Amino acid sequence: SGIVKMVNPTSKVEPCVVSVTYGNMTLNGLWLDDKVYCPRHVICSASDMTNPDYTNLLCRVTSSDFTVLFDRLSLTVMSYQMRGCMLVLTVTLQNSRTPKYTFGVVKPGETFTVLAAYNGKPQGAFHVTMRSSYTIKGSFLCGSCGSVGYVIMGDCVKFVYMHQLELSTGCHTGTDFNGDFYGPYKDAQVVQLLIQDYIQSVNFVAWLYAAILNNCNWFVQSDKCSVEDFNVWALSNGFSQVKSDLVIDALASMTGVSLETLLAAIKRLKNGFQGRQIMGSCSFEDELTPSDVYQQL
Amino acid sequence: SGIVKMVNPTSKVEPCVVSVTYGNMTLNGLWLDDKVYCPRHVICSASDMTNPDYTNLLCRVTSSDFTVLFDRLSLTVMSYQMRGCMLVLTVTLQNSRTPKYTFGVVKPGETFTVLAAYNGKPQGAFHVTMRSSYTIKGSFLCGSCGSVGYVIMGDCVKFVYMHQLELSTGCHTGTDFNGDFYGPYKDAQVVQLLIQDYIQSVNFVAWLYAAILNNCNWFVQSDKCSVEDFNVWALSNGFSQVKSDLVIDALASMTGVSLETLLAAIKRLKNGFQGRQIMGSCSFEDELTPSDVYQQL
Ligand SMILES: *C(=N)[C@H]1CN(c2ccc(C(F)(F)F)nc2)C(=O)N1c1cncc2ccccc12
Ligand SMILES: *C(=N)[C@H]1CN(c2ccc(C(F)(F)F)nc2)C(=O)N1c1cncc2ccccc12
Repeated sequence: SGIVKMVNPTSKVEPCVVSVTYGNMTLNGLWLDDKVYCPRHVICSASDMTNPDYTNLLCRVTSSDFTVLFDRLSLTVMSYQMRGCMLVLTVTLQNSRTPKYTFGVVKPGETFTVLAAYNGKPQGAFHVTMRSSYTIKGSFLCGSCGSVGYVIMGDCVKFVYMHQLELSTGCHTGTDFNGDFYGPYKDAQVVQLLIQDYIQSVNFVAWLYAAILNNCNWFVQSDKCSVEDFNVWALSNGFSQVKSDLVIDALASMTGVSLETLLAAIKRLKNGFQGRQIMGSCSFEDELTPSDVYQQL
Repeated sequence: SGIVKMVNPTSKVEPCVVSVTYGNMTLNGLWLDDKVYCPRHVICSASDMTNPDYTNLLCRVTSSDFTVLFDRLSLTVMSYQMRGCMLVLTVTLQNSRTPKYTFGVVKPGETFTVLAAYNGKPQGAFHVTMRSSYTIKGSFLCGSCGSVGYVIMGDCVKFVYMHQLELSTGCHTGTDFNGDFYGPYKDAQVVQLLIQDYIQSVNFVAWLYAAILNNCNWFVQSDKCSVEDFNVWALSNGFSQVKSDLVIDALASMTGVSLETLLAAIKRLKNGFQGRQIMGSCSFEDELTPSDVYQQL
């Protein structure tokens, strides 16, 4: 028993972290097969930052200007391409330790592991949840750009995130491996306000199902609220729309508690917990998906 | 900016996880050099559990009864010894991937990474804080015993924990690598109540220092409380004793805020936050050490 925010082990991703250097700027990259992915803002001088013309910048750049470094092993660039807001660098050496990988995209509420790295050296890992603001609440410093976010599907690493920007204090965003930014965010030094965020409803239902299986069920009552009626209320109460997951149905069977019983509980809890905790908390814990709690039950 | 509970990367510890099997019971072990460490309760039958006589049990056990399995590679036992509540099994094969390791012990408030494993296969990792109850709030299921907790010191893995028991819902404990249990806990199927826990004061001071550097300082006032006077108050208010750390002094210089200013704030916050959050929370966040927050600043 017990519920925590868990990360995937990091041994499949650690051998792919490289250092990428251009002029007086060093950030991180991902070395997969004969290619190195990294944020394109590595070619930005502190003068060309407010509205950078990346096509003009890539004219005065050659493969030789790029210094890719796996640990202390120098890698040689053959060519480079701009795929959205991401640079793809073809190297001469194949990454022998390339895992079985796929390039995916997370939706709000979904979770992944970030392998934080500085100077191509992994420092540690942390669990994040993509918010409805298309940002993550991470912990990143000066040289953290290019750190990747991933999810292990069986024996496959689904790479879903590349660290690019800090929009505000503790508010982070980046691109998918197609070079596309999550949300409307851009790689420019301008004021970037956040997209509207909500409490991730199905993730809070997951916390309640896990609480029931962790000997905590005070919130379960006679009351019942249909998915359709809860969705109408959620629009004006800071909650996201609920879509019944296959894992939600599995959790409902294990507890004998219908999803509709839990949606009614959420509405009551909106006006207060009244000093009662649910697994050590009086908050809307919405950072774990139904399948994140299922794996711990 | 941003503060999260981070784990150490897991690539140095993953190659040491083995499966340990005795009869109809399978748990996890740590394979370091030519030795395999695992909980001694692997030799307990469901009849001899309330008050097990382990010396009597080890008479009817031979090296051949032990089945150590790294992935699908079978390891052969030469001999076995009981070191406290831990079994040490000498194998014929050296672990070629043994990291630079040391055996240590955590004190309450200190943090480490747990690499959760089932059947000798690592499932994931999570950050824990040793509580004053000499337990951790982990997430473990049926076959999780033998999962290790560790801390990376430079290039060295300090192994500090071996999962042994679930005392209560979401309340976990185990031994150090000398086979000694944290707290007064025993490996017997009896009711085991928890040692008194407290709010880890220096860890909450660490959260406040990090909050100041994360543009949140509403709690800083004119008020000042000495270490000595705060320690007297803490005795009857659920807070642990404060010892000024070298990292606390470093954090005090970076902010210009003395430790004594923060101890006074803690006393005011004891009677309420009044709807004001400190980095998204209205609780005594005491799970990160001063040096855990220092690494993220
Ligand atoms: C990542 N290493 C740095 C650099 N960076 C950045 C963003 C935008 C631009 C440009 F040119 F406008 F497109 N250039 C550089 C950025 O935001 N960084 C970053 C990322 N995460 C966290 C932090 C914390 C502190 C300072 C910089 C951070
Ligand atoms: C760990 N794999 C299991 C087994 N276990 C256990 C504790 C004590 C004893 C004995 F004989 F009294 F000494 N035998 C077996 C135990 O507590 N386990 C455990 C550990 N963590 C979590 C869980 C969750 C569910 C069930 C068992 C758990």
